[PDB]
Amino acid sequence: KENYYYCGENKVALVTGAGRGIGREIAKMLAKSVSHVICISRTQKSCDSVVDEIKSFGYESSGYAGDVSKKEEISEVINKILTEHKNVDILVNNAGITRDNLFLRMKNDEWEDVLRTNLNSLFYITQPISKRMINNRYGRIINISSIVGLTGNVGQANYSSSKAGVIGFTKSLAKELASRNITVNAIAPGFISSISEQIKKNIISNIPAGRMGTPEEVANLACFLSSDKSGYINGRVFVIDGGLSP
Amino acid sequence: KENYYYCGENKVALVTGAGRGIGREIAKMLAKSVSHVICISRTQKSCDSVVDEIKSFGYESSGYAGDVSKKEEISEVINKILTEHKNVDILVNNAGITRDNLFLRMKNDEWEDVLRTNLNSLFYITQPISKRMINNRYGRIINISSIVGLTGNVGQANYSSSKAGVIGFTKSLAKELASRNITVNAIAPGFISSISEQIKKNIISNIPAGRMGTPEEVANLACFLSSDKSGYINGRVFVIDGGLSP
Amino acid sequence: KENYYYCGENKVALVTGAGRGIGREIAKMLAKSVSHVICISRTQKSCDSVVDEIKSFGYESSGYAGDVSKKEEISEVINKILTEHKNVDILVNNAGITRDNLFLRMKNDEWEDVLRTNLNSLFYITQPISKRMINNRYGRIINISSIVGLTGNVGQANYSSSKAGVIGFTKSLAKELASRNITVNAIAPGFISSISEQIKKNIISNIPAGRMGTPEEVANLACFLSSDKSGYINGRVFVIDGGLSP
Amino acid sequence: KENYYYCGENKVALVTGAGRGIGREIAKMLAKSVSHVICISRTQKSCDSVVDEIKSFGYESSGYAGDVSKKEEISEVINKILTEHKNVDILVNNAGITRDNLFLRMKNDEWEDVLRTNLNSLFYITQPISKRMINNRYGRIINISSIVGLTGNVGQANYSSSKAGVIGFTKSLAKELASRNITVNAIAPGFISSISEQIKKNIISNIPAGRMGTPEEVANLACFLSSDKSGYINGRVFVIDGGLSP
Repeated sequence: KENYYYCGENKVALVTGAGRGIGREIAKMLAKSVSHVICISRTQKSCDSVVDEIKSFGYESSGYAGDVSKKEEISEVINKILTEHKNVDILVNNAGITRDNLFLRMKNDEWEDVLRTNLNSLFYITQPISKRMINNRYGRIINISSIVGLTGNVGQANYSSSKAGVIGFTKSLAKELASRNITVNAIAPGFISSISEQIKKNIISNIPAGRMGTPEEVANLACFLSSDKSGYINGRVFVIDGGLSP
Repeated sequence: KENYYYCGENKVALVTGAGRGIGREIAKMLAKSVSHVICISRTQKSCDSVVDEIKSFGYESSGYAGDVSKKEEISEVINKILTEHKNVDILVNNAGITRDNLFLRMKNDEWEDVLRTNLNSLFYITQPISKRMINNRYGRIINISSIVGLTGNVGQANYSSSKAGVIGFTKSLAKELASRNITVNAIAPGFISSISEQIKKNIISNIPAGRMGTPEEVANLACFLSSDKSGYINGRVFVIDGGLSP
Repeated sequence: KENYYYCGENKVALVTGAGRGIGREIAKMLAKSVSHVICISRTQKSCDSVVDEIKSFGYESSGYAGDVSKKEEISEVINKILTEHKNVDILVNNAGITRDNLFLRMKNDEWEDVLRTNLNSLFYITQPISKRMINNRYGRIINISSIVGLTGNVGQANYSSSKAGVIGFTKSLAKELASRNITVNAIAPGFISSISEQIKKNIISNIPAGRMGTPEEVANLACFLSSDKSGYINGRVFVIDGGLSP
Repeated sequence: KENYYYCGENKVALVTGAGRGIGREIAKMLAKSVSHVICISRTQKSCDSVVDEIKSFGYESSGYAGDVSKKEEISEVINKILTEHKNVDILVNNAGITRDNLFLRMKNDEWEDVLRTNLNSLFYITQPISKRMINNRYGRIINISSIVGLTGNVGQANYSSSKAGVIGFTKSLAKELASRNITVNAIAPGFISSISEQIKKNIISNIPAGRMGTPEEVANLACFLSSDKSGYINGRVFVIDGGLSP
């Protein structure tokens, strides 16, 4: 009673921020149909946890600790992965953080850390991988953005700027890489489970669906985009938010 | 080597404009996972053809002739379908036409027929069906629009107006029906196969993917939206255009 | 202490639905800088009222009764206007109605009347006028849509469909007419003054600006778009909503 | 034969990247209706040039050299400006650069410099100024983005990411500052004059208007947004591109 996503043969996927939530469910679901799923988490403990969960189901997976906010460090991790794997066919850029505050109160580090972690990081991770995808003439790049990147949100000028940036990145790369059978798309989740009970009720009262979404629902959308039959979807932003913001 | 879309148990789908192209592929693909697929085409000959194709594969299907541009006629067809079927869980509003012309030359009937067929029709088909979905607390409504409904197009002021209207319809209904476990979304295809060879080459030269899409690709997206695991996607427009217009 | 909009020399403007609200303020403000403002209202009494108001300030204005929902009637009114005036340089398509109801309860006439009045009418009014603009190589067409045409709204599936359609019309015509120095743009107002006090407070509580907009504010935007210096703005939708829906 | 933009009484405007092009025309046009226009350019020579041009017309203007890509330096410049001026009522964030390259060839510094200059800079410039606007309960913040921030562009993954980020920033701040009578909007220019003649012809052939826009046209839009009567326009992106991308 679940969908099956055929992603092609002998494929390797790489998911950043795979230690928890959406990233973790994406890595676990991709494992059902790709030959090997690489998990990157800030700490080795975090990725080992998800890699173990994936392996316990009989699938192949490996994990590398990597802090995407540190360009030299993450660049080395990706280089290492590419020496071990000739190709990385599916890349899910999910790593990201929030450092919320009204703009008037926001600290310079809250602004910088969110932009650096959520946006600047895409270059260091995606460039080496895209080079291999171009050479192999195949790829699926899925960038996790947020509905806040489309609408803005009180207390999140930094997060919104970063996630809107993810969308501009996505569209430009789609234009450049599509001729090589590479699709580049973004997923913009709304309120996904995993805040005071009163604020949560306030939020849910604004969602037509009447509930928050689940990380498994987001993973379904990411695996659909990673599949073989989604090759004509390119440069788009797919919002999964229960009707919060049509 | 294909995706499998679990759409739930004992489901009935209805696809309009099912006689050819996108509509036909959507009806055929839905048949792989729904209990019964109802096909509506302008002529009984057209729907019998697709119903026969679906049945030849061992699936259940029935067909009703119905001209969506004639409100009294299509309203009766839908009423008949609902007397025979208690529920229609998935509705794909695909029927539509084009009557191209530069605005300066466009005839009043070219304007009227396209709006009436492509937009006014949605009310007569969707209202009775949505009443059953609300009572049953379940539904998937997929409206086929077009990238032209988002960007406009020379020679298609009528088509663009109609397809943009489909999107406004989609978003309003998503807001009203989501609490009853009904999702309402639109698919906006770009250039899908099925024009002079020179104009076709001109078009393809504007598509990053370097080719037109196939009706089977559009059907994959419609079946994904019809699936059980896409219940949190609501009120959205999903563009499938090979990167033509990010 | 007000803006001045230079709209060119010897210009004639035509505003539909000029009898009240936004339409009335647009006609009055355009009068400050165009040579003649033609007002169309459903009844002769309504347009005479605004024409008198405009004339009382020393400006030139004339009025024609015309029901935009009746194609034969409005087509004759426009033909008459064009026999009296060689050119109509600025056209503001503002006429429109609402017939609100949840989709489940909506009557066929509520659906039809709103689409016919708000969308089908654009063809009969704009086509003859655009022919003169093309011949004269100059024009400003401003179509009033609504934020509901962009986001959808509970109880307004008909209005939203119609106003989204206005946007598709706008973009297609912009593509076709821009080479003739004609701009075609839409204005999408949010909540504009002119509902229970409790629902109004509920609405205002959702507007960052903390108040409804005024018809004079919408008129300022329409006159800016009608001005000489806005010739490079084309095929766009300008939302004036106090931040209600970024 | 020009528009007049009433921007209120005793207002002070600040324009970054005021040394040439769009920024220069915005500063010059604002000077016609604000009491004092502050110009910031990377070099003191550049801003002195525009300040002299503005003063030669009888208006008040001052200039400060400031490199927006250097956070400590630009933060000090803004602090200095705010010690000299109690209020800065209008802020036009126009400073920005391009460092074009296909993603595969792009250098890490080309990615970093564009994001740092075009996006990270907004925090250091806008935060101190917004604090004064909140205290004074009045403001106009206009952020210059680009159509590339909406559509992406081959060879500009860095620029597109930065300019899309500007839009996310704009929408979040609009939500936070609107209650204090502060509007925050973005302008997304298309191809503005000031490339091989063949590529330029190729570009112009894609613009319905059949020409590039002028910096004076962009300035008109910025001054309209800075005016008193545009207080209900908030959190929007206004595209000025001759119909290039509806």
